[PDB]
Amino acid sequence: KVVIIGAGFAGLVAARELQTAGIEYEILEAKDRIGGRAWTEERMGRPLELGATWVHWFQAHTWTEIMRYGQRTEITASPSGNDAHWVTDGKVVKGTEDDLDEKLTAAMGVTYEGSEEYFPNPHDPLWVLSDDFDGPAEVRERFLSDDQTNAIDLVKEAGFDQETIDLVDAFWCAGYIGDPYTGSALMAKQWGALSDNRYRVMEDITLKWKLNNGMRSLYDGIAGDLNTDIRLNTPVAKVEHATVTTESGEVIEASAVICTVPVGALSNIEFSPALPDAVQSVIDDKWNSQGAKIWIKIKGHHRFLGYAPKPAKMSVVRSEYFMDDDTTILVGFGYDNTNIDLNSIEDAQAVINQWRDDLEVVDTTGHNWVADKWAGQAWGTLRKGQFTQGWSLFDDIDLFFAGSDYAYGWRGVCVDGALEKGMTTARQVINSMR
Ligand SMILES: Cc1cc2nc3c(=O)[nH]c(=O)nc-3n(C[C@H](O)[C@H](O)[C@H](O)COP(=O)(O)OP(=O)(O)OC[C@H]3O[C@@H](n4cnc5c(N)ncnc54)[C@H](O)[C@@H]3O)c2cc1C
Ligand SMILES: NCCc1ccc(O)cc1
Repeated sequence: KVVIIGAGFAGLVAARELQTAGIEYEILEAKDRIGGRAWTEERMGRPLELGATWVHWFQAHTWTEIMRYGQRTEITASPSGNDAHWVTDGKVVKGTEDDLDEKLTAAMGVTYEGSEEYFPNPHDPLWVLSDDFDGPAEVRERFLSDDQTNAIDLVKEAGFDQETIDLVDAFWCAGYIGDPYTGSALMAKQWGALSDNRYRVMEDITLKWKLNNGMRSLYDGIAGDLNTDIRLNTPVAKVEHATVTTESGEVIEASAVICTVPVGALSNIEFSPALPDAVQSVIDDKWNSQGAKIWIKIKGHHRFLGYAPKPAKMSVVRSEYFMDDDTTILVGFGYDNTNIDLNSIEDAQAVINQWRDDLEVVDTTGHNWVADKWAGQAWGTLRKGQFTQGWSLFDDIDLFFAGSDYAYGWRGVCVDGALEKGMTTARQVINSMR
């Protein structure tokens, strides 16, 4: 009688884990679909990922599901060797993708400066603050200071030129899914630590390999294993911790509640008792994910890569599919969901016009996760101070919080973190039950 709130990857894998242990469960999902912020949907002639897209075999939890559900060889690399463009002091620079990669690689070396001392085990991100920490007190001081520094200032303080600063600004507008200047640099350093402290591996893990059959092949796979029907169109309005009340007034009694609703949507639920003050502050300030993901279709087959810094409508845009009607579908990430209408052709044209006054856009699409009352955010990213006093505070309770945003590893940004934390939270419930 464990109630799981939400049928995203975290709730689905938690349900399967409870099923293995013979523990009764039920998933309540607000929407008329499963998958959450992973959503494979036919748009503009093709199945497109409106949320989660890229995977890698160095992501333990994602890769095990890829193997489980038959997708081992069903991955394809995104287009590479694109003609690259980047905006720096208001002007467009042209170059090779290798040119751009080399600049980012140099900047990442400084950005990841401090990961080998903080993250010898990159899956123990708070080791420096633990009582097992046996390093110099100065490392702890630097760790805490880095939570209050954004990733771009690290590159500025190292003396890189404005062209590199503008590239890194663009890069982290996309990576921090919002305003990178409010972000915690420790997020970037942990990404380095999980990627052998090498830019190319980090890009290999986060932005290279796509699922031919979509994230839906994984989340429908997990759902297909479940012996208990998921209750769609059943939003939870109250959690007593247990008792769950739906929006319709149904009261469902529970032994435990696994809540996978993300921070951007937690204010839809009334908790009794109230959540700890430190958790409420995070919800009030949420996380670093105010941006948006667009899919743009242009005439012709063009191998294109574009970078632009804040406040551009989109900061990273890249060719992804070359369609059979002589069009190209490009993906884009931007820092501010309110400065772009993902479904307006003129706004998508304005994006492409950041770099090339040609390349007319014939179609565009996307889902604005931040304006979605059941998400309220894109992928979770960290504001200043939220590495050490943010994601880890949802472990207290009494009611359990699970989701990518609380993972120890590829937190927020990857399905790997949802599969990690959904599974380990189910183990917390399993361990408590006898
Ligand atoms: C634009 C974008 C691109 C991404 N790209 C990638 C990528 O390339 N690779 C990658 O690995 N990851 C990617 N991700 C991250 C990945 O999507 C997430 O890490 C993961 O899907 C989050 O899963 P979750 O189960 O923690 O949360 P969610 O998927 O948010 O699941 C929570 C569920 O709870 C439901 N819910 C909300 N409120 C209620 C309520 N009151 N009652 C009941 N149900 C409720 C929601 O509808 C949802 O189904 C991306 C995310 C975004 C936003
Ligand atoms: N949804 C996360 C996708 C992503 C990962 C890394 C990066 O630098 C930009 C985007």
